[PDB]
Amino acid sequence: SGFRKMAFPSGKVEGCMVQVTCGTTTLNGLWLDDVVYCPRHVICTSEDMLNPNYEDLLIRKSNHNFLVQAGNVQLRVIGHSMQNCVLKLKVDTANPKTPKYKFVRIQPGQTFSVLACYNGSPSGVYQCAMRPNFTIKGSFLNGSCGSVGFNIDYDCVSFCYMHHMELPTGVHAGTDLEGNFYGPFVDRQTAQAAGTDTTITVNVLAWLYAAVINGDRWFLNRFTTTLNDFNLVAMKYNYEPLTQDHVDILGPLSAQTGIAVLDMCASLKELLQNGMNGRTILGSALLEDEFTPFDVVRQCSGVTF
Amino acid sequence: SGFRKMAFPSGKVEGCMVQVTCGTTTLNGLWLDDVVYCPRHVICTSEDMLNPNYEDLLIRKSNHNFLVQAGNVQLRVIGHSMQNCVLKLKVDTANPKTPKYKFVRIQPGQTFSVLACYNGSPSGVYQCAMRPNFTIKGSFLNGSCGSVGFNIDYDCVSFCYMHHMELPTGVHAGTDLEGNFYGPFVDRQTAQAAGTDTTITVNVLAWLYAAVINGDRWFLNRFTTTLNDFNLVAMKYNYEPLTQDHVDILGPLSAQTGIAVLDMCASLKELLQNGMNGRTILGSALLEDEFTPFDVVRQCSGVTF
Ligand SMILES: *CC(=O)N(c1ccc(C(C)(C)C)cc1)[C@@H](C(=O)NC(C)(C)C)c1cccnc1
Ligand SMILES: *CC(=O)N(c1ccc(C(C)(C)C)cc1)[C@@H](C(=O)NC(C)(C)C)c1cccnc1
Repeated sequence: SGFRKMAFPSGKVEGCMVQVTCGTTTLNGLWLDDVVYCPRHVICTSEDMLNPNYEDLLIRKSNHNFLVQAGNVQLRVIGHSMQNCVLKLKVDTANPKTPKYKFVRIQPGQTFSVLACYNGSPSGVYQCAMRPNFTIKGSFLNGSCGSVGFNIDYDCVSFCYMHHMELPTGVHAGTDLEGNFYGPFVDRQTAQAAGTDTTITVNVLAWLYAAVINGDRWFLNRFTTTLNDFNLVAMKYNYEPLTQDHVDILGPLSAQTGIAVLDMCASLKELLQNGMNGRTILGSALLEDEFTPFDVVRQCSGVTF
Repeated sequence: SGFRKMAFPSGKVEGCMVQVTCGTTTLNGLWLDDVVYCPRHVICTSEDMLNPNYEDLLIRKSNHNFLVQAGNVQLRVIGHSMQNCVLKLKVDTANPKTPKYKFVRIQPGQTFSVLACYNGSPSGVYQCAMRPNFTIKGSFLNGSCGSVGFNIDYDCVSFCYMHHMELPTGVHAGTDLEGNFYGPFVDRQTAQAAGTDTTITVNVLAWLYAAVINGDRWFLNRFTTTLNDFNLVAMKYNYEPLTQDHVDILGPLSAQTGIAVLDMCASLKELLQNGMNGRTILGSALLEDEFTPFDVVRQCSGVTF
């Protein structure tokens, strides 16, 4: 029993973290096979910070301007290329610790683990969700860019996030491993505000199922509702709309707890309309929305990797 | 910026997790050098649970009854011994991945990272505190016994916890790596009282400093207090008494933020007496006590390993 915010074991990603230094700027890169991936703003100077011409800065750089360090092993860069907002440094050595991996682009609401890193070295691991407004509420200091987010399915690491920047509000913005920003953000020091984030409804419901599984059941009521009536309530409380897909996704938890999804929707509706009355659910006084249905199952079922 | 419950990178521990099988029951072991550490109750069976005679049960076993698997590779057990509540299987082979390590017995209120494992395979990593009553509020299912908790200091893994059991109460009990239980618990299937818990005051204050460092400052008050006055309040709200030692441990945070320790206590006193009025501190509606002052500094300074 018990329910905690659990990250994937980070070993397979730790062996891929390197340090990338171009001129005065050092950040983290991802070493897979003979390629190092890192944010393109490594080639920026403090001058270009407000609006850099990335094509200009790049074409002028050559292979030896990039210092890549895997632990104490210096890698020799034998090629470089820019793909969207990431740099791909070709190195002379394939990473002997390269795991089975894929690059994926996650949807809002999906969770992943972040291995926060500085100067190529791992600092700690925690779980994040891609917020509906395409930011993440992470823990990133200066030099953390290039840290990555990932999921692990048995032996295969699915890289989904590379960290690039903090917004003025303290939230975090980044790309997939093809360099495409999540959300409308760009890699310059400009005026870019996240936008109103909403609550991931299907996740709150999964966590409510998790609560029931662990014996917290006070919030359960004698009411049901409809998807339409519930969506009216979710919209008033800045909750993502619930779809038939979300309902289908919640089947497994519904069949384990014997609690119909619409019945749990009626519970969540009462919790949104009346608040929590100073009670706690799974040790929290807020409705928690950073567990997917897969997370709840995996944590209540023991899936390993 | 930002602040999350952050675990140490788990890689060094991942290469140490093996599967130990003795007859019917299989659990997780810790393979360091040529020794595999696991809960001695792996030698129990169905009828032995309520009050096993471990000395007697161990006698009925010899080396070949203990199946150790490190991945698909089989380890040959060549010696076996009981140390308090842990079995020590001496094996044919030193773990080539053995990190630099120590065994330590931590103090209540200290934190560590847990690498939750099933069948010798890691499934996730999370941070938690040794409660004042020597339990931990973890996430552990059947077969998770043998999973370990640890801290890392640069390159040395300090193993401090091995998981043994869930109390019917839902919290978790285990031992140091010499097999001595934290708290009054015994490794038998019997009802066992954990005893009154307390909130870890110094950690709450450390987390309030973390909050200030991250821009949540609404709770900072126009008031002060005294150690004895604060402790009268702390004891009413089931908080650990604050000592000068705790004050001194808070010195660096107080120095960084410019807020005297006894002033932050005045802030904490009023949160305790009045609640949060539906405000959140670092995304929480409860006062968090699972961050040590060192945890905060490490996270807000980007310490690396
Ligand atoms: C990479 C990094 O850590 N940055 C960062 C530097 C430079 C940029 C641009 C503007 C694209 C050149 C973006 C990010 C840190 C930083 O220096 N500044 C801001 C606040 C992100 C603009 C940083 C600090 C904290 C968290 N993430 C990133
Ligand atoms: C090892 C394990 O996962 N146990 C467990 C088995 C056997 C024992 C004793 C009674 C000491 C032989 C202790 C723990 C799980 C379990 O089956 N039962 C209890 C309730 C913990 C006693 C278990 C399940 C969940 C979390 N931890 C352990």
